[PDB]
Amino acid sequence: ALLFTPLELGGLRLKNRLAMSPMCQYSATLEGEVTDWHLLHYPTRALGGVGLILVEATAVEPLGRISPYDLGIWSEDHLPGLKELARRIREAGAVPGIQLAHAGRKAGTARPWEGGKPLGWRVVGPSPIPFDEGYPVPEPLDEAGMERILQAFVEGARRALRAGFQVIELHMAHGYLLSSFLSPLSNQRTDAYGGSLENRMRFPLQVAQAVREVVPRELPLFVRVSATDWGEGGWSLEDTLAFARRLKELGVDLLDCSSGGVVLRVRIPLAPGFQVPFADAVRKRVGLRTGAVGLITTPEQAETLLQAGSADLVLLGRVLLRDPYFPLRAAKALGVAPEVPPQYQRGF
Amino acid sequence: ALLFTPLELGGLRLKNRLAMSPMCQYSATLEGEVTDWHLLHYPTRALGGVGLILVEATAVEPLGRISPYDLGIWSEDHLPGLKELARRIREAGAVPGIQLAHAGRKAGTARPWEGGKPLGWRVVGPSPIPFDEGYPVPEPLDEAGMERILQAFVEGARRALRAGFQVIELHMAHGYLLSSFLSPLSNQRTDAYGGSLENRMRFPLQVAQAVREVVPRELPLFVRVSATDWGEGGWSLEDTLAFARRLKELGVDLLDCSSGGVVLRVRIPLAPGFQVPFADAVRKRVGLRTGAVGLITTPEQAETLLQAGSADLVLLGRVLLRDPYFPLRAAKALGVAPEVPPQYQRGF
Ligand SMILES: Cc1cc2nc3c(=O)[nH]c(=O)nc-3n(C[C@H](O)[C@H](O)[C@H](O)COP(=O)(O)O)c2cc1C
Ligand SMILES: Cc1cc2nc3c(=O)[nH]c(=O)nc-3n(C[C@H](O)[C@H](O)[C@H](O)COP(=O)(O)O)c2cc1C
Repeated sequence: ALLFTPLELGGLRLKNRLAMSPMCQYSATLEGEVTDWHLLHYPTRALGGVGLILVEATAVEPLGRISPYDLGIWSEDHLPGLKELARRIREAGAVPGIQLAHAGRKAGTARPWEGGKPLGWRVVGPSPIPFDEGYPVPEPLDEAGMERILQAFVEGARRALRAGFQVIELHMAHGYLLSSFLSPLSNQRTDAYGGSLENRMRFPLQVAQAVREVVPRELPLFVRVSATDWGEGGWSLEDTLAFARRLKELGVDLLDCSSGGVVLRVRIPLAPGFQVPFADAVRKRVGLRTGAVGLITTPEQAETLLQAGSADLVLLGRVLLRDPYFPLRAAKALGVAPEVPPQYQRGF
Repeated sequence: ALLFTPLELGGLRLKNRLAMSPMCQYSATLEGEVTDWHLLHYPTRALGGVGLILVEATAVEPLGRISPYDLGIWSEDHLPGLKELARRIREAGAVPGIQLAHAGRKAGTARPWEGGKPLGWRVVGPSPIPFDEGYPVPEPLDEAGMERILQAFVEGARRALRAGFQVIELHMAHGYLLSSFLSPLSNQRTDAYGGSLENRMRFPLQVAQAVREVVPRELPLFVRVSATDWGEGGWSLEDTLAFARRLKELGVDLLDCSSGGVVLRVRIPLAPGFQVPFADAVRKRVGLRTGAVGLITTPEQAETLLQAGSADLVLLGRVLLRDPYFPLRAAKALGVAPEVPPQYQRGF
């Protein structure tokens, strides 16, 4: 059972191949601090059996937030709450990781259950092109802006390591800041950071590199990407291949393969494992380890994409929101005896 | 779906008919205090959707414990811990209840996962008959001792109310103190508290009467009983019916119907729903509301026993240890849009 076989990354060993995918909770304080919500939400899924938890998008600057209730990491005062959250994650038996994020032209919307409407922030972008109707026109970054944000990512990693997180993921997916540099749908710059594939990769590759320099080799650096934006003439799987090789050269440990999010009006052919092809290709054609994600909900299905070499790691989101103990019960279903809290032995 | 229709009990309205059955976690301090374990374990199940959480057997007197890490309620110093627990359960959307307990002749054994051996306490009971081989001979209570234990239950129940608990269950099941007074495999006293059925019910009814007096009518008092002991000549369903009638006269709101526990060398015909005929008999022949429990694992099963009139309340134990969010996912399986935390809406 490969799902429940340990997985070496950097100098770690994940006790299994299930990870909790990052999922925004919109439940931080207004100054972006960890609250009781997270201290219950994450250790629950850790008792639940995943080997790795990736804490939701965590803004590396106040204007990089999605919502006013996002986790932040732009401040030393975020350290105590973050350090407490990684500690309860480890104590409930998983490796604590965290996704560092900047929301670019999609920054500044209400929580989704409070309407999810733009708030009117000075959001920033590659090109002065609104995400969709009703959204602000991002102002396009000059080079000093880019360098400020790269530092914010670099200092956010340093701060996450000090908080005791052992796996950092760089969010470069879903139409947020770095993803929007990648795609020509959102990026129409005519300087060195737009136009060609190489140019559109430039800034995101500078960020990975500068973050990689401050994360020692023992701790894995993930990058999440939208493997395609699903748009006519948009970013494609082939582009993703090119971007993958450059990440591998820089020493990124694992590409976490999502898709979409750059613009709205595109056809997304959603289905169980619809993004699994993207993990499989990168892994087999570039030789960079991949995380698969997207409508993975069943133990036989996670096992199978593993057996097939489509990925190294299986990431779960939604199934864990409604069934946080999925992984303990999944093992049994694959004929593996689950390691469960002694308290709970008589439930298995 | 009856399973998701409210239930009025006393002055309060349970939001659905599912309840977390009481389950020892053996995770308190040596002095019996709430710890971080409980403050994670219980609210997880509250978020997971039960209307009622019944906190595990909580001993009204130190020698009344099963393990040395049982919750206690014999001291005011228990109050801030118990209060924080009831608070967090309520804040996660369930009504907090607690089972008041005294382990009797089965008192003082090690944690299950540490061997569960007797530990040599001066355990007490109705008669000097060990539970099984290996176990101390209990000291027979005198009137004074019975009065002392009666008053610990009373102060127990008073303390629980001041902590914010809104349902109190009396543990008279499972071979523990009050259950050993009911069964003639454990009660062979020759005074007013043994011999005849009337005598054998005598102490247990006095406790139920004394607790009922300090628990406002607005707030439901439950009693758990072992509806049979499964022993030749032992406590029987017919006995349970007569006990139930008396409990009902005293103003007990609901009978929680379990079985077994008194002695070890009996055969229990385990099957899904096996204790359901006990709840069904009491409820239809006595008119006392009942809670059904025992290998209930499935929304359709839980709904069907309610449709049948077999019980008013469905208690879940082990399925909630392995699947704490069962009830949210059970509403949907039953055609009901679950109320789930806004954070989790997209998982459903
Ligand atoms: C409520 C919610 C919040 C999410 N937040 C993030 C996020 O913080 N960063 C990210 O890369 N993806 C985020 N996602 C996407 C999930 O991580 C996951 O990639 C996606 O839901 C597909 O996996 P699934 O079908 O297993 O849920 C979020 C998804 C949901 C439903
Ligand atoms: C670990 C564990 C602890 C238990 N603790 C108690 C207890 O505190 N009080 C009680 O009356 N029964 C207790 N029981 C029995 C359960 O509450 C329940 O009646 C029984 O397990 C059958 O229901 P189930 O099949 O849904 O688990 C416990 C059972 C287990 C599994």
